[PDB]
Amino acid sequence: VLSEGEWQLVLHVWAKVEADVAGHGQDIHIRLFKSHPETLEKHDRFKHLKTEAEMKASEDLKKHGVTVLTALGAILKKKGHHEAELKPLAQSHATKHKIPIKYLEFESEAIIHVLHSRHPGDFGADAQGAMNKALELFRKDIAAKYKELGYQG
Ligand code: HEM
Ligand SMILES: [O-][O-]
Ligand SMILES: [Cl-]
Repeated sequence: VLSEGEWQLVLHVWAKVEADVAGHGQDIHIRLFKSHPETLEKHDRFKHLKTEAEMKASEDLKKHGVTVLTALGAILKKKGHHEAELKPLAQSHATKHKIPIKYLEFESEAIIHVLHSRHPGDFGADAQGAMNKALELFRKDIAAKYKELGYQG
């Protein structure tokens, strides 16, 4: 469980993400695909983006990052009360996209990296710990929904 103060730290840095959702999403995916190359293999339409400049220029990838971060931000703003928002994401990611929970951990690492790179002054130790707890809760709850649907993530 997160305290209310921890949720406030999560939502304080998230407001900074919201000043440029597209750019944060690009940086997150570029970091994810470089750090854990197996993850790019899940994205059929991004595999031909073979250099960083191609990834940054891709409208398709840019729009995808906004879709991802918007869903995550909506979940974070529920402060744990997120079953209704989480279920469709578990449904598609378990049954259509086939994303292991470990890949959600990889994406979480990239999120934390970009947040700290862009906002170090608003992403100190307490805020990092809060975001780690929030993203763990998200992943734990997704993992339970995966199993309820019959998918071992
Ligand atoms: C914070 C974690 C994540 C969130 C919030 C998230 C959210 C979303 C959302 C909202 C969509 C569009 C609707 C849907 O199909 O569900 C989506 C699509 C998708 N996601 Fe995720 N996602 C996450 C992590 C991942 C990871 C780690 C991968 C793969 C390595 C992945 C692969 C996909 C794919 C392949 C699609 C379909 C994209 C398309 O064809 O346009 N996602 N995601
Ligand atoms: O990728 O969601
Ligand atoms: Cl939440």
